[PDB]
This record gives sequence, C-alpha cells and structure tokens, in this order.
Amino acid sequence: GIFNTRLSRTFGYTIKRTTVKTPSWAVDMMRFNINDFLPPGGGSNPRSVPFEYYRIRKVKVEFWPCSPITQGDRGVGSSAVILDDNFVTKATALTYDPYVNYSSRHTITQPFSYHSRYFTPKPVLDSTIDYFQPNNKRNQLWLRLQTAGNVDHVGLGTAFENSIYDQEYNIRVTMYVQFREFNLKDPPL
Amino acid sequence: GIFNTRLSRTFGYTIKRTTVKTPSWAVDMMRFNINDFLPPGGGSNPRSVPFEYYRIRKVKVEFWPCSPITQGDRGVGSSAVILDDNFVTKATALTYDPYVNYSSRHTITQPFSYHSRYFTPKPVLDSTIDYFQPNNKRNQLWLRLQTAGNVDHVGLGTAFENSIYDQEYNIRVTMYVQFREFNLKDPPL
Amino acid sequence: GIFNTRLSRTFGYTIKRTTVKTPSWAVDMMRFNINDFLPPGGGSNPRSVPFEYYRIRKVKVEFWPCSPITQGDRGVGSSAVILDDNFVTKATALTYDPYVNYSSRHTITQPFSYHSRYFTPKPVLDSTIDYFQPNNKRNQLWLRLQTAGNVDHVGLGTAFENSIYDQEYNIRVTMYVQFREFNLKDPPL
Amino acid sequence: GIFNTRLSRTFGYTIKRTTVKTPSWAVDMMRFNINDFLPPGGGSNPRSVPFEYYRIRKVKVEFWPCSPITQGDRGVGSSAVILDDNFVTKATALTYDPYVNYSSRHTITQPFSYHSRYFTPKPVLDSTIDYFQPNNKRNQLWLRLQTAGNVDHVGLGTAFENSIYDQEYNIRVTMYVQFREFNLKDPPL
Amino acid sequence: GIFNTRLSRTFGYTIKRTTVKTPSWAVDMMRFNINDFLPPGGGSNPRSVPFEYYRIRKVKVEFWPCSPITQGDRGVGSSAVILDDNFVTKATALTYDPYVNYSSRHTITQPFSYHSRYFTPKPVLDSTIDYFQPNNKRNQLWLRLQTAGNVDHVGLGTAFENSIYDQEYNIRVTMYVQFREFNLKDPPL
Amino acid sequence: GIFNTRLSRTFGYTIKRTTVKTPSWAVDMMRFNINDFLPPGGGSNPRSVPFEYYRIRKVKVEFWPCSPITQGDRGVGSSAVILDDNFVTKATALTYDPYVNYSSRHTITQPFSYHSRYFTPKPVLDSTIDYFQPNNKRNQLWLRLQTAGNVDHVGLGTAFENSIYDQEYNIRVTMYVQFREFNLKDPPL
Repeated sequence: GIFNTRLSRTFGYTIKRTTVKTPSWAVDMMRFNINDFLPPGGGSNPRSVPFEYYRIRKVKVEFWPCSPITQGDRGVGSSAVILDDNFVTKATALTYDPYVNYSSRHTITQPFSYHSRYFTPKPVLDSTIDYFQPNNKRNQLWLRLQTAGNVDHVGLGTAFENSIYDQEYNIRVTMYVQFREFNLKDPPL
Repeated sequence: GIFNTRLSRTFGYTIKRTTVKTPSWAVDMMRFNINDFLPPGGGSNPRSVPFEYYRIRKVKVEFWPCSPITQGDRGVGSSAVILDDNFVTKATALTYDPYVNYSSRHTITQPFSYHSRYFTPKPVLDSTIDYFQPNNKRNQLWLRLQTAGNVDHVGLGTAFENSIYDQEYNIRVTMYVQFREFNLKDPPL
Repeated sequence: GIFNTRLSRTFGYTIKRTTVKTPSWAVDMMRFNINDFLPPGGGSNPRSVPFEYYRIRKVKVEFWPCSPITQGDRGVGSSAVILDDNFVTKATALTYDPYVNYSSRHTITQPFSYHSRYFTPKPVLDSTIDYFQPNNKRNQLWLRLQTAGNVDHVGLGTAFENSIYDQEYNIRVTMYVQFREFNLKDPPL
Repeated sequence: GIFNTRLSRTFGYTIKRTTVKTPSWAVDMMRFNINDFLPPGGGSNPRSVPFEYYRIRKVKVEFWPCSPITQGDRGVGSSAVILDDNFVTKATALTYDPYVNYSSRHTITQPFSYHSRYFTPKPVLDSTIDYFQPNNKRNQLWLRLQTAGNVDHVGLGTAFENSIYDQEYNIRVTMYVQFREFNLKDPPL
Repeated sequence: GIFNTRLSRTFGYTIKRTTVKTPSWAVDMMRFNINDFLPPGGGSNPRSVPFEYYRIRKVKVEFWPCSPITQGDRGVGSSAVILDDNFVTKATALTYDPYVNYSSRHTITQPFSYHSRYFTPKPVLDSTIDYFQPNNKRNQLWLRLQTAGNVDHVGLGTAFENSIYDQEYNIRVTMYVQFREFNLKDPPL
Repeated sequence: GIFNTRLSRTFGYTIKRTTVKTPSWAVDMMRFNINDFLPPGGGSNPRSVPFEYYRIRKVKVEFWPCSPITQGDRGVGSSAVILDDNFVTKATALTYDPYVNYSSRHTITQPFSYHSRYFTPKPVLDSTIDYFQPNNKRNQLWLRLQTAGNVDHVGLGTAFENSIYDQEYNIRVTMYVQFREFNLKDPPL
C-alpha cells in the first residue's frame, strides 16, 4: 500500500559576526530525522500517518535568506553532500573552505541569495562502518516507522564565509517519503 | 491529493426465535457513518486519517453466518438498497416480505449461508426532500470529514424469515472511500 | 426500474374586466406540485403509482381559451420561465408588462388564441438561496415521492393585458415524469 | 403503455409423515391467480398497479426447503406442467409417481434440495373444453385486470415421495407480467 | 442570456510588527461575496447588473505590496485554497505555518513581492455538512442574484511570517462571473 | 465590450372616426428614442444598462390590432421608411395616400390585420442638412448613451385610411441595440 507524499519543516540558522579580517569560513552539519517531520499520533495508532514502513526518496534543503539585498561584505561558500555521518568538524572561523573541492560542491552566494540542494539521503545503519547503498529506486531499503526512535538520515554539510554583519537564514527542509502497509487500527468507542 | 483506501467494521445481528407458526419476516434497517470506521485522531489533527474531504464510493455488507450447517427450519429473505432514509418500519414478525418485489432485491438464504451486497451509498443531505445523485464517479459530491458530526450514509434494508431457533450473524461492513487534500499539521515538540 | 409516463390536470384562470382606459397588465404566478397530479393510493401503497423516486422532466402548460373569436379589445401579453420561486408580485392592473424583456418571453395573443409553453421545471430545494441545476438528463436529481408533502416545482409566470370583457382560460398542465424503484406491497387478504 | 415487471408471493407446503413402508407419493396441484400477487388499490383506482390489461409471460416456482441436510429417508419425485386445469387427483399415499412419464417432468430430489420450474402458464378460459394457446409472445392474449374476479392461471402439478419425517417447503412463486394502458385517475382533493 | 464579465474590488491588509524573536506566522482567512463587488441598483431593478442568476467561475486574489524593496527581516509564508468555510483559527503569532503542507500551497515571499492566486471558489450551501462540487463548467450550479442577502463564497487562507516592521498589502480581488436571464424592467416616466 | 440585446416598449395609437364619405387617409409620424426604452439607473451609474456607447442596429414596429375581425368599412394604407426627420405633414383626412408610391411602402390592411416593419433607423445628427449613413454593420457610428438627452432616431411614417368606426392599435416597438465599454462603478457601502 504505497503512498508517496511530502513533509516539510522550517527552522533557523545564523552565522554570527566576526571581527576577524581574513576570509574565514563557518562550518556546520545537517542531519534529517523523520520525528521532526512526523509527529506522534493518538491512541492505538502511534504515529499520525498510519503506515508501517518508510523510505526517504529525496530531500530538498532550501536556504531562504533573511538579509536585505543591500547588505555588504558579501562572501562565497560551499554546500556538499555527506552520506556517512562523518562531517568536517564544526568550526567558527576556519581559514579555508573544506567543502570546496568536493565533487558534490555547489557554490553558496551570500548573504541575500537563495540556495537549494536536492538529493537522496542515506540512513545511518552502522556508524562504525558507515555503509550505504547507491541510488536505486527499486532496491532502496524499507525502514520501520518507529514510535519515538527513528534513525537519523544524513547528507548535507555547509561552509559559510563569515562577515562583519550577522547572516540569518530560514531553512526549509522538505522530505519526499514513500510509505507502505497502511495499518490503521479502529477500536470501538 | 487523492488517496483511495478501505475501512472495515464488524458487529452482530440476531433474529430472535418465535413460536409463531406462520411464515413471518423480521425487518430492520442499516445505515453507514464514517465515525464508526474512522476514529478521532490526536492533537492538531482531529482525525486519524489526515485529510479534509471524502466521498464514499462503495460499501460491501457481508452477512457472515454464526449458525451451523445442520440447523433446520430454514428460510428465505430479501435485501434491498434504500438510498433515501425511509425504510420499511422495523417489525418483529411481519406477515410478508416487503423487500421482495424491489428491483434491488437479492435473495437471502438462511440461516447458514453467506450474503454479500456491493453498492454505492448516498448521503442524507436533506431528510425532508430526500434527494440523491445518480452514480457518476466524476460528479460525485465531496463531503467534509467533520470532527464528530459526519452525515449518515444510507442504502440497505433487510427482511429475515423468523425461525424456531435463533439466527445470529456477524456483519462486516467495508467502505471504499476516497479522500482529498492531505492536511497534516506538524507543530514543534 | 424506470417508467416514463405523463400526468395531466386541468383548471381555470380568469382575467377580470377593468374600466381602466390605459393598457395595464395582470400579473400572476404558476407553480407545479405532484400532489395535484398523483392522488393518494390505498393500503400499504401510499400513492397510486407504486414507485419510490421521481424527477420531473418537462411540463407543458396549455392556455386553452374560453372566449369567442369575435371578442374585441384584444391585447398582447407575455409568459416567462421563472425557475426560482421569486416571481413579479401579483398585480391586477400594472402599467407595464414585466415579463416582456425576459429572455424566455413568449408573446401571448389574447383573448381567443392558444398559448403553449414546454420547458423543464426545477424544484424548490432551498427558498432562501434559490439554487437549481442546469438541464442535464443524466445528472438530474431524483426526489422522493412523499405521501402528502411533496416539494413545489416552479417555472412559469404570466402577464395578461386587461380588457373591458372578462378573459377566461382553461389551463391544462401536463407533467412528463420519470419514476424509479417499483415498490409495490402485496399483503395477504 | 407497456410495463413489464415482477410480482412475488411466498407460502408453505408440507408433506406429512406416513407409517407406510412402501414407496408412496403425495400428489397435489398448484394454480396461479393475480389477486394473490396484486392487492386491491384505493379510491378511483381499483388496483394498486394502475393498468387495464395484463398477460402473464412466465412463472418461476421455487421450492425452498425447510429441512436440514442431515435428514434421512430421502426420496425422489416429479414436477410437471399442466396447462388445462385437469390434474391428477390429490392423493396422500399413491403407489406410483403419476407425473414421472410426463414430457415436462423434472426430478425432485427430496427433502433438502432446491427445485425450480420456469414456464409460461395459460389461463382457464373455458374449463369445459380446456383450450389454450401455444407459446407466442406476439400473439398472447391480453386479459383484463379485474377488480376482484380475475381468472386462474394453471401449469404445475407435483408428486412428492412420502417419508417417516415431515417434509416442509417454503414455496415462492414469481410471476413475470406485462401490463398495458396506464389508467390512473386523479380526482381533486 | 449569458454575459461573462469581470468585477473587481480593492482593500487593505496589514501584518503588524512583533517583538517575538522566533519565526511565528500570522493566520487569517478570506471569503468572497458578490455584494462587495455588485452594488444595489435603483428603482424596479434591485441590482446594478440587470440579471437574475449568477455563478462565479474564477477569482484572482492579488497581494500587491506596499513595502519598499529595501525592507529587511524578510520571511516566507503560504497561501492555500479552502473551499469549505473551516479555516485554521485566526492567530497573531503561531509557532508554525499551518498551510505549508497543503496540496494547494503556494509560497508567499515577503514583504515586497507580488502573490497571485487564481482558482474556482465554491458557495456555502450548508455550513453544517460543507459540501461542494468539483470543477465542471457545464454542471456548475446557478445561484440567484439576491437583493441584499447573497451567499458567501470561500476559497483562500493565508499565513504570513511576522516581522519587526509592519507589512502592508493592497489586496485586489477580481471575480470572473457569468450571469443569466437579462431581466431589465422599464416602467414609464 | 460588446453586448447585443433587445429592448421593447408598447403604446397605443387610434385613428378616430370620420363622417367624410370619400376615401381619406390619416397621416402620422413615428420617431424612436432610447430614453423611452432604457430608464435612468441609480447612484454612480446614470443608466440601468451599464455601458458607455450604443448604436441601434434594427427596429421592429408591430401594429397589433385592437379591433374585431367582424369590423367592416375596411381600408388600405401604407407604411414607409423615412430616415431624415422630414415627414409628410400630419393630417386627419387627406385626399390621398402620400406614402403609396414610396419605394419602401408596405401595404397596411385595416383594421384587424397585423403589420410589421423591420428596418435600420438613422440618428438625427444635423436636422438642417439631414445626412445619414448607408447600411454597414462595420462602419455604423457609435453614439454615447447620454443621461437624459439622447438623440432621436427616425424611420417610419404611416398613412391609415379613415373609417366610420374607430381603429385602435397597440404598437410594440422593439429596438435591437449594441452597447460597448462596460462602465460599472462600484463604490463602497
């Protein structure tokens, strides 16, 4: 019983100002979990979408700027796809862009420019070995939609060039999911 | 955002015994409401299936017998489709089968025989005028999936021939519904 | 169980004389109900035509004159189709023909001339909102053939030019109806 | 004004037990009249189906058993079509099956088996001469739908083999009729 | 007598400022009535457009900004189509965008960006059941153009992200209507 | 914004009796103005049909008789088309039919006979020079729909033969007009 749908979530991210003169970059990570998109249900149905299995097909991360088009001290960054839960260490002012030479690098124009990334994440099945599957719609694993313990999906790391002014963003993540085995429970009343 | 699914519900019906010698029939009615198939949800989602609109496409009423194949004093009844909320009055021992000459009559062999009816019900929009639409999948009205006040659908009346022994049935109603406009609400936690 | 038939009814209408010199018109309305065409039945069958549902397809209103061809003070009127139960107010001597500029106006030659109107009426489902369906034989609503409370159908208003002499008419309304679900009841005797 | 419909009626028949050891048969007759299917009407319409003429096209006699499938002392009988109102004399325990060598004989398995007969009856126009028409849908006579004096149609005789146990049946006769000349009368009220 | 035309109306909407730091959204509703587009007439013609019936085909809601392109604290909202008169409750600062996961969601860039929505509304025939028709130009109901009591059409709800600065808009609604039955009345003078 | 419609108006005309023995004719004129067909509006809309420009395409003058078919002293007259506002002088008993040799003469049978004339009128732009356009639908001038000062259109003159009895007529003029530039004004309320 397949049901392809779309789930979204919005949150903020700010790159604080720095008095540093050099071009330094701010590094951060981004994971994706389905608990943040799918709330708990009620009653005999533990989740709000009554299905048993799921598998995330795609994610769309949108960096919607919060800064005016008149803001100066512009910069240039990079967003890369990291499917293994080993990101570059979080840094406030690093002397280089680590994600620049990555094959999945897209340039981030800053601060007042929109940046989208559309990709297929991978689940963290074993963080010790960090193995994942290649892209195959027919062979992608089905995970279970747990009650409160779903596994973290992974796949984006960023590097933003710091500035004299604060750079704020409203980040909207949209997960395109595919469920299976409609499992609604209908007790009497 | 269409989602065709199937919702079921099971309940009992008994035709009590009678010392009457004549062939008399027991008349009863059967309505269908979506509150009995779809429970209330939890939180910002008032219902367990997160959709706004619905329209019932078909219903399958199954009379599953509870009586052995050795039971005697067998009989013959009738099930008809009544799409207007004006049934023959409920009777315990009526001297005739009212639903026998109906164009939608199917014979009910009793007591140990299975009887199915598969049809398209109609909602009770105005009980004073009792108007309904003909069968058209493209023009069928969309109703709203209310929180606790959905409208009764209608469409089956029965007539069972009484017997010296009690005739029990387990009735399983299956509604084939079609929802629209996925409306999940995801507050923070 | 469809059965298309034809039901008729005859009654009188008179436009009384007036000493008024000007050309004035007499306005009146005309509704259609099935109780006036279908009498009550007898016994377990509440109506004389044993069916459950109905829908009026067409009506033919015939103004058969009662006046000789030698009658003078002739005039000219108008008949229009009013499908919403808001007619021009009934008037004895109005200074104009209100139904003259209506798109459904047919000229009434008076007094000794025959006038027919053949159209599809509409039922009064909600007199507050006054909504009706366009002409579609496949999508026309089925109403219930009530026992003594059927709903009024609507669709004709007239304007007759007054005269020194009385203008009498014998009005024959013929409704072309379509029934469904033969529901005869045959108790013993 | 043709209207083909279907009228039904249900009643009982029992073959009482006998201590006789031999195989004996119980003979009985079966006539069909329209008064038992069509009740009287009400008012100016003397009958409940408002038509003038009729002619019976077919009849379906169904012997629905009342006995369990575990009942022993089973037997074998015969049902024949007798279109002339001269049946074999009614007998309780006759030493042979009279209807066995008839060209229209169908075997009746007893007691817990269903038996149907579908045929075209004939009216009793003259019982002295006992003449009837062959089967022709285009040339079949139209009779009048009388008020309380309709003519008996004929066409089935049976022979049931007696048993130590009582053999009960619920007999459902269905007549497929064809009316003509819709004659509804609509007085005022 | 069909006459397709276009009626417009302009009014203001402001999202007041908030000291709240979080991303909160301001929710509001939008209904459409023809009294606000069609004024009352004069004399025997109760309305200024001399027709009897109407049906709204489309509506174009245009959010024309009032704010400069240099305004900061930009945001992102959502506009959805709600054809049933049950909107999300009006809120000043709600912690999420309720209309974000709706199938009819269009993103609203704020504050200095134009937003249009072009859709087919539905009338509020029964607010208790909240039923409406699907889109069909040939089967759309004709309503009556009442004098001062027309029914509210429905179909848009919004969610605007709050800001430190006031966000003003000039909203221009354009209804594309279709009238019927020219009913001009011409008394003497 | 073109809108072709039809506007009508009804009034009386009588040819009084004369004791004169000779055949004499009664001459009269007939002009057409849109103020007599289109009433004043209400509010910001000065007219009841909300358009700016107009041009009269055709006029249908119908002489509907008021006299019985038994009336004697019958006669013969003439109706001609006069597109320049210089009619034959109005006369009570003229010794000849002036409009008889006109190229646009149609015979008027009197008194109990219907007479129609269907033609294209012309406006009185300059009564001193009396110039008009030939018939061309594409090149016909657009006039302005004034508030209370519209220009007179012209085009019919008649000659009725007098009689011992009074000859009355009900004259119905129908103008087929074509408007342009829908100009409805919708202030608030």
